[PDB]
Amino acid sequence: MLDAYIYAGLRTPFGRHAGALSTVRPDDLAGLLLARLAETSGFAVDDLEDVILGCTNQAGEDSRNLARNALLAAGLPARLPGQTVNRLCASGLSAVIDAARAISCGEGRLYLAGGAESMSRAPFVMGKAESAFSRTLEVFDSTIGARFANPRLVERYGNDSMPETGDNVARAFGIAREDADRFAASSQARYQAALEEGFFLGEILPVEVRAGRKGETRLVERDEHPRPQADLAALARLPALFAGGVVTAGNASGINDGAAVVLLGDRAIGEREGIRPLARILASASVGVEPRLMGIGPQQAILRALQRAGIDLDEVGLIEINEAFAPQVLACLKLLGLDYEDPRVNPHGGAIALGHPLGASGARLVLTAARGLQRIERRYAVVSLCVGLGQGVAMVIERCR
Amino acid sequence: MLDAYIYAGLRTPFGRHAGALSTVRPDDLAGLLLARLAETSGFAVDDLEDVILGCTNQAGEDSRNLARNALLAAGLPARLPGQTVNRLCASGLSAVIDAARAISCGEGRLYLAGGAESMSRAPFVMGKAESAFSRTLEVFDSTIGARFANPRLVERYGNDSMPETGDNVARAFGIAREDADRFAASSQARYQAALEEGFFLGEILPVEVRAGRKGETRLVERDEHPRPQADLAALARLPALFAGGVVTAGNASGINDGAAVVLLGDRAIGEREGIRPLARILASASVGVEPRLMGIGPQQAILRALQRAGIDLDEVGLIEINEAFAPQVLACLKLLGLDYEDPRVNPHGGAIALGHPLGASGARLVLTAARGLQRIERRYAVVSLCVGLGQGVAMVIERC
Amino acid sequence: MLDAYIYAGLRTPFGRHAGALSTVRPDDLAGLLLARLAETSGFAVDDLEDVILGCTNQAGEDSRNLARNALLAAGLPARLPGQTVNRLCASGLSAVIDAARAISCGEGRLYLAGGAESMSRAPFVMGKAESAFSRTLEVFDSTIGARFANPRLVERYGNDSMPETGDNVARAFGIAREDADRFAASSQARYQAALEEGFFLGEILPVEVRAGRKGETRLVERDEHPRPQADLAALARLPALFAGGVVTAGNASGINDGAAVVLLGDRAIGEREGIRPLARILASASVGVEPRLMGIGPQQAILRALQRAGIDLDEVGLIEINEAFAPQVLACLKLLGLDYEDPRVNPHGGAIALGHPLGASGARLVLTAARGLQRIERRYAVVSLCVGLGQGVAMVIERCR
Amino acid sequence: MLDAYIYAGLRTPFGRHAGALSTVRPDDLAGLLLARLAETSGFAVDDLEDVILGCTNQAGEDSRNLARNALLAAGLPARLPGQTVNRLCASGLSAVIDAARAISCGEGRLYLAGGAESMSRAPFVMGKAESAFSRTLEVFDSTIGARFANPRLVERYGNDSMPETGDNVARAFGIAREDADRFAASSQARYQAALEEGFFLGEILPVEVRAGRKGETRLVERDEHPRPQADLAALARLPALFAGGVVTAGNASGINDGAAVVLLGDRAIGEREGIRPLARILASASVGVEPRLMGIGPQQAILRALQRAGIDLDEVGLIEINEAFAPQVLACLKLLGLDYEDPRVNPHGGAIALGHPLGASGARLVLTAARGLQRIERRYAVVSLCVGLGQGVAMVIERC
Repeated sequence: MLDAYIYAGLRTPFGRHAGALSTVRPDDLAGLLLARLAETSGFAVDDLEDVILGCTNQAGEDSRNLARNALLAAGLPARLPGQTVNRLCASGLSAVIDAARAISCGEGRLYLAGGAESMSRAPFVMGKAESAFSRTLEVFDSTIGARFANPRLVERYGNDSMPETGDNVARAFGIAREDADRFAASSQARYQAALEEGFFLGEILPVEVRAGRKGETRLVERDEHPRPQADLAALARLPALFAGGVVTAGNASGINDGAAVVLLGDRAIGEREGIRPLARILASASVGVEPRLMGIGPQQAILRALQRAGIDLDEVGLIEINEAFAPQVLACLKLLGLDYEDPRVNPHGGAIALGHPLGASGARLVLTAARGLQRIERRYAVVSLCVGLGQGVAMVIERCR
Repeated sequence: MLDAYIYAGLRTPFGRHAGALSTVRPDDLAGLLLARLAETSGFAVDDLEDVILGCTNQAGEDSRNLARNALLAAGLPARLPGQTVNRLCASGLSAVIDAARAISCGEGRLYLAGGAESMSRAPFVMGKAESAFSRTLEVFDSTIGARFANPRLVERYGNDSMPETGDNVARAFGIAREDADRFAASSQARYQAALEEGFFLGEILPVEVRAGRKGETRLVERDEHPRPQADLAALARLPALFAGGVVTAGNASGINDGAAVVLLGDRAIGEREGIRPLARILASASVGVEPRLMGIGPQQAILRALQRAGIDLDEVGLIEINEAFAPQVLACLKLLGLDYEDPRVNPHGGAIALGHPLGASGARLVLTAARGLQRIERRYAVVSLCVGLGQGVAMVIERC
Repeated sequence: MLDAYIYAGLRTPFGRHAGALSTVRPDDLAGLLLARLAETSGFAVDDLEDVILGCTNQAGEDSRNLARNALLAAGLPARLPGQTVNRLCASGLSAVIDAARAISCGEGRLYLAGGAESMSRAPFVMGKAESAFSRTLEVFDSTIGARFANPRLVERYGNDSMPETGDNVARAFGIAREDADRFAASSQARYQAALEEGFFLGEILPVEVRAGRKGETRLVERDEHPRPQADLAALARLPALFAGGVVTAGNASGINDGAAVVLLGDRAIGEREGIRPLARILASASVGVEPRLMGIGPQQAILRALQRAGIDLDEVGLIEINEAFAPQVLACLKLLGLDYEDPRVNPHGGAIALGHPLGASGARLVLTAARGLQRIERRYAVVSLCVGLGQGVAMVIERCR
Repeated sequence: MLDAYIYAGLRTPFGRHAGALSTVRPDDLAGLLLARLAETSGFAVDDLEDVILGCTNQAGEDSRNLARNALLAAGLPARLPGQTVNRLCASGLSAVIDAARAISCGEGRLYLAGGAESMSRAPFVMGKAESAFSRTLEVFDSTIGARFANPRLVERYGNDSMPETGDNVARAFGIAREDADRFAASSQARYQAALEEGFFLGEILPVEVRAGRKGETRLVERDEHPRPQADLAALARLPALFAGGVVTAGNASGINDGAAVVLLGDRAIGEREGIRPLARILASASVGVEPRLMGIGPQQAILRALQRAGIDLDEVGLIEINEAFAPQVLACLKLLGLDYEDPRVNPHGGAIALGHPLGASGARLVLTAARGLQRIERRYAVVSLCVGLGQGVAMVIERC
């Protein structure tokens, strides 16, 4: 059993591509959360062992170890080391898992862990010449998609884009467009209800951005990706992304900017400081699957995590499965034997509404599950993301109070 | 106490910039090692839990999670996950530490962990437009050096390049140019001695590369960066890279291509299959320091790891401190109260001779310390690297 | 004596950098003028010999021979050849000069000639690798300035930017900041008066641009660079561009998009069609000067052109000297023995007001001088531009009617 | 009748892509020729009126008015102006035509005119962002081919590459693959014959280039693109670049580096200095054609220039039609009523052997026709090039 406790966390609002957070460097966006948690946790900054951040890109302002650039820029001590982790879409969850394992081994009492991604500010990348005056230029957008693909990998596994893998899972496990759109509508609706109830109040750190003009600042307080007008009716109208396909711009997540960080520690440091944790990390699991069906990653990761945690799915009160594509979430739910509309599933909305800043999303799921656990009868939550090139990562947590 | 065993490992030869491995994609470099260990460890490939690779770049062919792309391209099974780790210069050691912690927690019985870099094949990176028809273009070489530097970081901590941090450390801890150049001489001489004694034979997997003559292949068996001719007299003749400085092209490591991977597991999986481990991982420590003095990271890293392993520096038989710059190694040695010439230190040579493919180096120090330990009496080794922006990482291992 | 006649011409409005014309390809912007002149001149399109356009860039949408891409895209016949000319800032005048020389030799009866530049849409340029896996990248903005400079040229001649050459000429020929700003104010004022009198009516072809939204078009009717609020008082406040310098953002021209084309022919084709020309081209001259003093280029080009034309400066009723920097215009005027406020000089405004789309400006000066000649007593106009790296080009014309 | 004289001229050897001249900047290539002619013509450098250079690219070191940068860098005086001209493939011939017209008008007595290209050193070009954080990046090789193509042009005229226009012409005018390959064989054989007879001796200025061995220089004296081994049997064995097509890597010119410049003046400046001209320029003609069939541009260009020169094709002793693709030359020959094997046509070899540095080629045809005319009885030569996007340019010259 892992033995690490979630004491606190914060996230930025998630911005649209070229949106509300497009002017903020990914190291500054992570730095804001790291600075605010250091200042307000109750713990001594000198008890901090390490900062671990997920980031799927690392070509840009997020290069040369985002975690350490971010903690220095935010004014945390030079004595505090950091490390950046990449497991694509599961990066923010894998950083928390790595901190939880360190803690459970007795190597540090207190870690900051999460993820950050500026998909707006992701650079163009250009291959070096293989010979003098070479005429071949490979130029890629690092925002998203395959770049410099290995021909040996492509020959074994194909070149399906992430949306195409959603259509694959829809075909493989028999998920209809109607069910996908019904799930997409309920993600938007569940976000809107949670927002109205005040669910996000203590979860979001608003971000001051340049408002243009000169000297003018604006406060970003709110998630920018949600489309409350996207009801079933509007989603049913949208074209497929591909011919004979089920995935649309409406039942898929989007490209986004955002950061999310949690503070983890052993039980003893909280006992010594008189600070109560939100939740205990019990177990994690990582699995590989066929790249073309990457979206069913979570089914096997969830079963292995529950088995390591010694609990049954019926003891779980709250399920965060990242909503990359509505059809891959429904496919996971089907394979786990759950109804498409199970009320435990992303009960405050998911990525269809909130967006998917790759490195940050798994860390948002950790924080939102720990917070959501405080409002329900059952003790356990599972958090899970599918991963590009076919992986699943899952983590089980338990409410403390 | 960590509870992970090193069972096996292999590294490529380390190539010079645009050198013997410049044609090999970094995922393929890593993949060659993943495949050969999968095929020859004596463990079932199905017990492998995860592949953890250090990589400082991740902008190019090493992008989008090198670990997973490398294991798929090498033909390991699709069921096997992977993740990539970046702690700059300590990346390959941090990958092994994370796999060791995973194992120590009971989360999988068997991990492949190491690092890879193609500093040859690192791409150019170019900022997005911050406005329509912007005339601002920020273009950088991802090979090495600060790119898209943060203004708030530069204001608090400066913009010193890594060689300058070497001079800063030399100045701060009083390390003569002569002592630096002797250390650099010893590293070249120690590499050449170990090479002729056959020390590297089962450490290196040779790599088959195109020679370019419409079908012609060449086998790279040997580290390309060593300079046997570099004796104390030759090194004293070279100029400092910066005025008032003690750091030269000759007492500094280089820019390099290469990969290194180890197989770690729990005790029980070795016992069940009748395979003995080389060494046990006992402890690790990561510390931050002033970025300006990043070179002395190892000192506190080494002391914390020894205190966590419950041993004295006197019980150590083998010390692998990465040779980013001769003067930062000597400063770390002075800070720990060791002679500049202590024969436990980089006894088979170091990065001055072998080179520094950043992601791969820490994984190389794990492998070579685990191998080196088999040959000596004292049963403990320390492995440590300084890290750009001011970190030290150290690991303690015990011969089985 | 040259023997070529200006029958017609048109220009686009000149747009600011990322301004009113930033969405229009330079080949389309030239194509609009070439199409409108073909359709409205009175001449048969089949009598057209050739299209000659100035363009200082040719790396972008203006690459691979702008003139021929432009005439094809505008729907002129495949039978009509074209050629693109580059003499930096004098490119649009040099294209007219080359057409005038062809005509005067009897090689074609009718030419379209001018220039075009999209400084907005100018690409980034990146050097090929000199060796496999080379780490040196030379990346340049082709909008403006030195790119891939020759070290042998830089060692003989220095690396002074164009604004710095203005400060050089100000120092060399004793032009005060006060006189520069007085000239800049009167360029803005003379533009504003000409606009109010209707001077530009028959000179400008308005351009339909995408207005954003979707389906929305807007008509660009007016020059976008003029600053009528720039009076002496406002210009006196502005900082120098360089320390101890005289050139400012206000007494220098700017970066601009625009095209300008004239229709030239022999006298006989106009006699046969019953179409009267505006003016006769008499002579041109090209000179080189020291790169660092490039702005006095026009003094010697003007004297040689007047000498070839067999006229005296006192017979000239109209002088267009391109206003690259107010101090280089004043330096030319001083060297020619003219007052700074000579009323013949750019009497409808110059580039300080109108902007400087490099390839187009010399062709605007040809068209605006031919049109301006129709409103004055004296028969002759001289048109002249200074050129980057130290050249002067001048042309003398004579009113026909 | 034009009234300009060709007094002198020189060209570099033409290099292969990444070949013998790939280290020479195009301004330096042009500058070497400008300087040697300035120093050895026997004319005063002070009577030179202007330098006119053809260049199809102008994105790179050839940017910002190659003529002026080349003459300053070569040490010609700052008083000497220059301009660059682009009519794609006819650029170098169009530069000479424009200088000839200038002279014919009485605007200067003496011009340097030609062309230069470094297709080796042509840069990559990259579109500006059309919106903040745009994900659209258009990147092209300026070496050759359509870049930032206009949608309205593609809709009316298609997107056929130059080799495809060769196939289109072959198909349209019925040119066999066999005839194409024989022409390509004759060009290689005719180049090798002229080389061994010493025809190129005073045409080529050798170029000194770095060999790369810390100070080592090599003299390039010889055209690098010729393939003497390419006989009719070898050429018939190669595949078409496109299905149904007759165009191969062997009956098409290549991608190349090189420069060519001539000295033109009026009659009186020769008479005043006692220097005889090689030839008089009599006339030129530029025509447009369908872009799809750009290869047959020369036909009408040649007929209009002959009519302007007042001569019959029967009075011509020498015909330089640029060999972009064997089949477009043969189509032009059929359209003019000439045998495929007429010995007046590219008698010393053509672009199939010599290569096609686009800007330089037309300037090379002027120089080689002016030199070739000295050796033969008929006193007229025609020079012509087809042009991408559908143009033909031709010039008629007379031996003095």
